[PDB]
Amino acid sequence: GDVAKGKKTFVQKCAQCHTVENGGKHKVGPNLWGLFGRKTGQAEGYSYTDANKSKGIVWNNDTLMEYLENPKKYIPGTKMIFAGIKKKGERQDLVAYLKSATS
Ligand code: HEC
Repeated sequence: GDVAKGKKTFVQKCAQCHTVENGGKHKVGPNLWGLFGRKTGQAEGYSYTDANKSKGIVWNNDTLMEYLENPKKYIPGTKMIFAGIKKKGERQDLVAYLKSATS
């Protein structure tokens, strides 16, 4: 898991819609501070869809790796409109960074 390459991905692919830092604003999507170890649909102040709220699983390495490959198949109904990151190595690196930058 390479945190410098995952950071590049994030800025490329996610940053338009998300922030990571403590305090960080909700943009199109929620801020993601806290996210590991949290159940889905849990960032304070954000209005999620009832899908992302009710999925009910906890965000950890394994589940973030599955969700990122295809977000709409994992959360049918999500308003996170983004196709996925298909390649396993870029997903690892990108998970390895979120881990770092969200606590
Ligand atoms: C804007 C077009 C987005 C892009 C680009 C990415 N995401 Fe996103 N995301 C967006 C929204 C509107 C939402 C809420 C979904 C809903 O159904 O309510 C989200 C949500 C997430 C979540 C879930 C947060 C929760 O607390 O469970 C995560 C973990 C997440 N998004 C991660 C993420 C990453 C890593 C992205 C880059 C590849 C990414 N998102 C892109 C909108 C958009």
